[PDB]
Amino acid sequence: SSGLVPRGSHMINAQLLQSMVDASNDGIVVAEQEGDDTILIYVNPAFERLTGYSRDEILYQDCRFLQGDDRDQLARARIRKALAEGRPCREVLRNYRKDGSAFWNELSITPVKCDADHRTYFIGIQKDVSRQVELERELAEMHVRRN
Amino acid sequence: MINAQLLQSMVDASNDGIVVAEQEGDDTILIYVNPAFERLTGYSRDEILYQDCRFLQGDDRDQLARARIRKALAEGRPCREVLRNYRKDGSAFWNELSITPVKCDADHRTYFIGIQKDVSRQVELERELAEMHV
Ligand SMILES: [Cl-]
Ligand SMILES: [Cl-]
Repeated sequence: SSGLVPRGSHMINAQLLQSMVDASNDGIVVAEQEGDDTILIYVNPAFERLTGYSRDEILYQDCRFLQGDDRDQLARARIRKALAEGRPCREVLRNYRKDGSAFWNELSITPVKCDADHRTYFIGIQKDVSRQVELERELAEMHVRRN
Repeated sequence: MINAQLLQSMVDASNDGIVVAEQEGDDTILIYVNPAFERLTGYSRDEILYQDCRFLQGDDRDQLARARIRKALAEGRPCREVLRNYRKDGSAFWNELSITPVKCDADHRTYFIGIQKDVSRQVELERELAEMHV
């Protein structure tokens, strides 16, 4: 049974948390709900590196800027629903970079209530799946080629 | 310019494992672990914390890579490696591990941030593909 001793170092501080977020390989954004729209108030470097948009053209603009795919229209809709209800959700989407090139990404959204200011914020995690998708497709082709 | 609770939630929601470690003598001691790291390795936070990084069983095929990591850590340098590791239950996973040094002169010591991304599916798909060409 777990009678484990509770552990965590109280040496950890907000400076180290910011470095974890800066070092994260996945993109990490924070968003707020202003009326009917979703506004990005924080983005980490990975988000820039994956999407090609800078922090400053993104910040405090509606997230509609990241161009979606029509094959994802249903998933897009599931996301807005969960956002309105403050429920979490996860979806794999084909999105478009600033230069219009496509990337596949798994997007996972967690709502969080802030203790200092009582308002509801949502945390996105943006995982590039492009390489997994591309490998799975090559394998599918080779199955047609070989077998 | 961002709340300290919100950063923690960012780290907690992460899919990748995120740890902090500090050098202690000959050891690199893990002082923080996020939930994804618990799930990736199969160990709970309280069984991981304050143990040397070698608690997580490695592969003999990685001995060279581990040596590079030791060197980078001793020198306070970042490094990145793909390793085969084994969970608490003994199942294997491939993971890309990226280490970022951070100096706190406040603490008079260098902290290390690992990012541990499970690459297992990428590795096995790549291996299947290698066969299909034979
Ligand atoms: Cl739409
Ligand atoms: Cl494509």
